[PDB]
Amino acid sequence: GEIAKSLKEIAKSLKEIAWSLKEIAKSLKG
Amino acid sequence: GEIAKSLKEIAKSLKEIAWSLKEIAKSLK
Amino acid sequence: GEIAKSLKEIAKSLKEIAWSLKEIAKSLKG
Amino acid sequence: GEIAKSLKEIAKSLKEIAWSLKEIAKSLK
Amino acid sequence: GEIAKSLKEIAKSLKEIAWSLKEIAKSLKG
Amino acid sequence: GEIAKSLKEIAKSLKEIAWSLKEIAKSLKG
Ligand SMILES: CC(C)=CCC/C(C)=C/CC/C(C)=C/CO
Repeated sequence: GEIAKSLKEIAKSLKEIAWSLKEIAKSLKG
Repeated sequence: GEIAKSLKEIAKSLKEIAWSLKEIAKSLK
Repeated sequence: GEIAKSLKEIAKSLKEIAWSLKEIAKSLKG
Repeated sequence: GEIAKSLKEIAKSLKEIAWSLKEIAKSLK
Repeated sequence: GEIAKSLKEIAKSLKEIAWSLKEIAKSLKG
Repeated sequence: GEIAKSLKEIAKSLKEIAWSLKEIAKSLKG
């Protein structure tokens, strides 16, 4: 349903955010 | 419903946040 | 209910966070 | 219930995160 | 339940995230 | 169900995010 759909959206965005933050963390080493 | 509306609202900001962090990740390379 | 109330709070905070990250992204371009 | 309790904690933490990100934005100006 | 269990994990993670961002904010002052 | 699955994904992502932010905080000290 709508809630599930949004949660999948939220889950996809958090995966992207995690990836970007991993990238940032790697850059600041360095 | 309200939860659903809030969840759509929640999903949009996280897209903005994801984009900004992509930009930030790009600047820092 | 409490859950809805909390979700509206959560939504508001995420808007503040998104805004701050836009600012941060801008500063780091220079 | 437990879900409601957790969401309140989540809201509280997001307020803290928001405050910190404002401080971070100020520093980078 | 499974949902409640996940929310506690999420709540725990957000506390850690808040803590880390506070440390980051402090470091960026000087 | 799907909601629980998404929340597990969300919980997993926030753990990653928390971890990356610790790395970033450590780096800014340093
Ligand atoms: C509202 C529920 C079910 C999950 C929301 C999780 C969430 C709002 C995480 C935000 C993490 C964040 C924006 C970090 C920014 O550095």
